[PDB]
Amino acid sequence: SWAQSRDEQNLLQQKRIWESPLLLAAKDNDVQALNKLLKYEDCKVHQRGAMGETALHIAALYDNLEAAMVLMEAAPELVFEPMTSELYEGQTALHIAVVNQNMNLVRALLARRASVSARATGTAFRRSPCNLIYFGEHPLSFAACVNSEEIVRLLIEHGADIRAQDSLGNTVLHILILQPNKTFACQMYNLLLSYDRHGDHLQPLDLVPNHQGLTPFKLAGVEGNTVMFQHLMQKRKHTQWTYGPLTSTLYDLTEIDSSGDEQSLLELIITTKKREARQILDQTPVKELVSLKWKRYGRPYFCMLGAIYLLYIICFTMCCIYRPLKPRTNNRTSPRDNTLLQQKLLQEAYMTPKDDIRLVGELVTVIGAIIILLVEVPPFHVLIITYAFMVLVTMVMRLISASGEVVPMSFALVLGWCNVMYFAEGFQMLGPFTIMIQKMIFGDLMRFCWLMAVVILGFASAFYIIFQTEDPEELGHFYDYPMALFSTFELFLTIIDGPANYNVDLPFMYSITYAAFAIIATLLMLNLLIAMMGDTHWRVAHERDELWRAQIVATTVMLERKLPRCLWPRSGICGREYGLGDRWFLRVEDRQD
Amino acid sequence: SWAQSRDEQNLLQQKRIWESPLLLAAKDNDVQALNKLLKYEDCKVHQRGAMGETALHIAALYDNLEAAMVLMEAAPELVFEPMTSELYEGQTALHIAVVNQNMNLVRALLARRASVSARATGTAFRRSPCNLIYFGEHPLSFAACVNSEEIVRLLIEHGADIRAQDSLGNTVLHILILQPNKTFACQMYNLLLSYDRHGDHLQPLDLVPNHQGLTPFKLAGVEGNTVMFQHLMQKRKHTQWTYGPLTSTLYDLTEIDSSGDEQSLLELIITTKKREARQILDQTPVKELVSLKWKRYGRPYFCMLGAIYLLYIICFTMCCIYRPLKPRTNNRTSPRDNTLLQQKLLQEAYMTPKDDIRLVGELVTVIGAIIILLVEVPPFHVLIITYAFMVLVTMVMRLISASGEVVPMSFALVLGWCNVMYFAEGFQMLGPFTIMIQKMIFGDLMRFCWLMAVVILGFASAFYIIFQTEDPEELGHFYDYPMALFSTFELFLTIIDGPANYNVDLPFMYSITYAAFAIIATLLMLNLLIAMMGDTHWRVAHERDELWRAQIVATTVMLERKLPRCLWPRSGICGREYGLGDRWFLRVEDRQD
Repeated sequence: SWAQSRDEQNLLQQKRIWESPLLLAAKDNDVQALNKLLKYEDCKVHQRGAMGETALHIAALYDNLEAAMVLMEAAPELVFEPMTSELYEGQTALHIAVVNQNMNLVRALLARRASVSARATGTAFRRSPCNLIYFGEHPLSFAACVNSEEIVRLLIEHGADIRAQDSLGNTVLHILILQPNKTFACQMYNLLLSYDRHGDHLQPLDLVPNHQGLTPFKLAGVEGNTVMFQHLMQKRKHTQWTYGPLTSTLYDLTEIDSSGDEQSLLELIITTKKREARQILDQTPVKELVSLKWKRYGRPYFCMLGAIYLLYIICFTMCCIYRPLKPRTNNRTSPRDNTLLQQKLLQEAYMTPKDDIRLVGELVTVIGAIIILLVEVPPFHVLIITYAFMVLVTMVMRLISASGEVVPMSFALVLGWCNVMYFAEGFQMLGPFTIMIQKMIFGDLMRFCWLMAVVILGFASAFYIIFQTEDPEELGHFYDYPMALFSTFELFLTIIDGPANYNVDLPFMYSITYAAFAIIATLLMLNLLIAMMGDTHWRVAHERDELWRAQIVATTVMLERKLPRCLWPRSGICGREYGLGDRWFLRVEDRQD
Repeated sequence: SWAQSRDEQNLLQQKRIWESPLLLAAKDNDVQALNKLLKYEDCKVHQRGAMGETALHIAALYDNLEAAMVLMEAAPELVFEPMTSELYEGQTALHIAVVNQNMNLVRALLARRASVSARATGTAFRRSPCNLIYFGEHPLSFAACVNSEEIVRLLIEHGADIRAQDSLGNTVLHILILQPNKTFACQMYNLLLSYDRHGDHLQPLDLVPNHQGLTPFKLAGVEGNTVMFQHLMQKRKHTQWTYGPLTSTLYDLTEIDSSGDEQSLLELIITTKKREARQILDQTPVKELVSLKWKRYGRPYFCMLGAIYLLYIICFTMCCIYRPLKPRTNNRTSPRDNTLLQQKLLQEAYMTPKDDIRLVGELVTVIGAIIILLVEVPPFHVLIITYAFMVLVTMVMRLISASGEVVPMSFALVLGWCNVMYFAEGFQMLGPFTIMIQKMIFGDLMRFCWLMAVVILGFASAFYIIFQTEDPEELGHFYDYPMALFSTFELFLTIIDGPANYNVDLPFMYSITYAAFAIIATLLMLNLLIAMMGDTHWRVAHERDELWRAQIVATTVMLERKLPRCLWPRSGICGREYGLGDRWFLRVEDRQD
């Protein structure tokens, strides 16, 4: 109940105005009532509200100009006076006059030498999903986001600095990208760059990092602000000749390359949670990059890496289906014909020099498993690891030479083979599988496997009741409750033949109960076809080539985290030879159409 | 044949006008013919039509002004004269002049001191699906629904009361909500509140109940009048400060809370039959309420209640799969190898102190069943009950210690387990199942299970004919007609393997007949996939979050019917401390966008 403490405090504000004569006459524009109340008697100007209001704030907050100008004579010092605590901290009355788009009071308050450097450090202004707005701190930034142009430039004409930062370190630029309305505040980004006249030696305000090291350009990438992203690109491209319908531009490629350890852009696109930042890749200087990082140097270094994994698993199965295997010379089948097994898995046999090949082939798998883990000492990284983690269990299980060694070899074989499906979409254009399964291995399957697990726990338990009476030498589906669940599971997916004997009479609860399992099984498994008809299929032809863009990048990003240079030159033409400088470019031709 | 008695009587009206000289000359505007017919001879003015017409009504009804003004001299008293019986009762001629939007006769009739308090109590004006209109009774209300403004205020200027009621007790306000055209009559609700000048001590006309206790506000909720519902909300919200793009309103929450035993709104939304009243929940002061009734105090009191049911059924299965069970020491298998069973279910054994745990565990189930029924001494309430009703059969079956005790234990196990699917959509967001099954367990399944039952009753009966000849020791699918239906039922849903022997020759009608069952089974079960492709799927992505709004309310409504206070405070901020009064509010911030 955190949010209730806000709302109880906000009605408490409305209680204080409603009962005090100074604040209530300030609420309405009763100038004549504010005459007799103020100049005649002694009223303290320090009347603090429920959240530390002043009389001057309430005249500003309920957009009351004529009351506030009368309050100027009585209050020479409440213009400087901040607001008190825990939601509004340091919010001076200059801010409130700005937020209501104008009052012509900013002209009046700055005539009263108002401070333009006060920081509203309250909780209600910090970035959070609890507040419905994020305007930053400094009163220049409040005039920025409301899209009031002349109110901005009036503040510059009284000494408002353009480079102050909030607690998160954001500039006045960074707040303009984070606005909920994009193009209506896009013109401010051009306007505030025109006041960059005092060129500082550090950076000319367009390269300022926050406390997590983000330029205003890269923040437009991460927060999915597409319309602003195209506009910030415009100052970096450098156009060469125009030739009829041809145009040979030259994009900059400095803050978007994987050059330094700033992780500059392409890593920061995929690592976010926000899904609409994958829309950024449709823009033209990025789309040309990731394709040319793929067709050249990207794809054949992957497919060569893919075949070695395929020869890895083949070399594992060969040293898997050949397993030591004496005939069972030890203890005979002591339970009555219900304990059949005949191999018992040899102890320390390595003779018969066919096993010399296996002992080589055993090491080829195990060494590659350590090679997997040494890459991962600091959706598919989970089962790259748990493949090789199970293989280390095997060599531990074999060198201690214990008994239950199949349960490593099982999980080291399924997780090994399904892992090669990750290399499928790398091999060819295939309309990406192995991720489209991961869109619905979480979204609908984990919701539907509730619905199968409930019914299948009933009827399996119900069949064990009605075949509790029977001789299990006929209809051995149900000799015990541990297999009665597994037996019914083959019928709900319709695999096993459904129990019937036709020579021995089955009990009369079965025929009714089994029908009420049959008709449900051809409903819920039939209704499952609709949940992946509308939800998963929804409009995926629109997002197929984007899902086949985001997956290609994440392959390229992971491959440059895990591969040294001198065999991977970064894409684009180097500078410094053509006299353009240190920044490396690339060029794109197009037709005007 | 009730409706035919109306229509035969209405042509009988047209017969009477067509044959009488007074009425037929009244029908057309033949003033010159009405001169010689009336002033010269003696004509009775009491000529009653087939439904008791007067001459003055027919001049009004066939929109004939000039005839009616000539009729004023001959008829000083027919203005007061009502219409006779069974469809039109007391419908004075003032009403008919109003219904045709005007005649300038209302000015003429009220010059003849016409009564404005006569009640048209006929069958044709009472609310019913038989009549195509519902205008109420009093002639003010007829001027209301036709959207004739000055005709309304002319009636107030001659003494028309604003608070008379019909037989259902509806006001002149309540009829305006029930209109088929909504926004075209919405302005009348503002206009008639302006004539509330005589402020009565009882209620100021906006709080008047009908005979079933409905305010005009709650009737706009129940009858799905969405556009009117937003407009009646406007006088109850109480706006606090505005702050740039922020707006902190404060909705009233008195007639929509579950406060009194008026069942005020949220119970009355879900209990109706009318489906378009679930559209009301999309409006903003209700949508904020039901979410905050859910996330706070609603969901974790449900999930805690959900796990105790899950531990209930687990504690039932444990005292179910352990059942008394002697070996069959009584009478041997007297039929020849067709009567196999070996347990016979012990009589009065409660020794072997493992059964002390079961005898505790038996009571834990049975006491909870009485707890279920004690809640229900005054779609899922049906099988909350019939679960526990079967469990009481078990303890009756065990204490009398009869034989057939499995058929209680079966139905007490399936109905117990599938019941927990009702707790599924309470547990997480899951795109509601267990109700989407109930949209098509009635709508299409009960229509399609006709089509399977007809074919499956043919071929099952047909196979028993062609295997009447055969030795049932091979192909024991069909040894008798009671199992021949059940055997074919496993093939039409394709579960059992389909009968074949390959060593004994099967009769030559089978191979043809069985194919004509196979190809139909892969058609009707295939065509069933289309009936739940278009009908059930239809546009459910639009109505998913509404079906996941109506189901959440019905959980919240049921939970407050069945849980005492001192652990459930009702939502919203209390009044009376902030000086707002007794009405409890809640506040909502939003952005203007």
